[PDB]
Amino acid sequence: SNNENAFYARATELIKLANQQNQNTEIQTGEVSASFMWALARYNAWFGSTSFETKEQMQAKKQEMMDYYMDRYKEMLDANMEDYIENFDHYRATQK
Amino acid sequence: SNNENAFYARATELIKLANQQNQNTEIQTGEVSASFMWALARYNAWFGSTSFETKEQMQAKKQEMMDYYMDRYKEMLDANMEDYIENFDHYRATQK
Repeated sequence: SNNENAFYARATELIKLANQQNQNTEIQTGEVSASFMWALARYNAWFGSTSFETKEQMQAKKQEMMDYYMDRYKEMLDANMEDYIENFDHYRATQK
Repeated sequence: SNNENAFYARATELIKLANQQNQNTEIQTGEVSASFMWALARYNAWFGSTSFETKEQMQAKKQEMMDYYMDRYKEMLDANMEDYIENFDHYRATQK
């Protein structure tokens, strides 16, 4: 209905919080994005604690578990790039 | 006061939203982190529009602006890894 197969509705509330922080006039739009950035950096690293049993074997996997933290929202990120990229001419055509 | 140099007091509200969705007992903590993942992807792709002048050049920079998304919350992510890692000897001791 509102979401097809993905958690669109829920993840949308995550961004909804960011909207409130960006409502401040003297704040940079880049401050809120970076806040979401740092927030994911903490929230997503939480799963390191379930990679291995000992911190010894866990620590060696830091780079391996993080390979799917950097890269793994990137294809979905690019999927939102085109919305502005291939539509540039359209938006460029609506500005008068 | 609630943050030193970084937007700790702000980014924590972003995670705070995740806390509400994490209140759903039948859901895994991972379905919330994944939402934050997809959410950040959409939010970061916004900056693509202010990267270049034409979509021709802009589109060719997508992977370059999408180098500093993935590979940039990286260092701040591992910064959280070490925290839990070094304190494994601590957490393992406080729990049974």
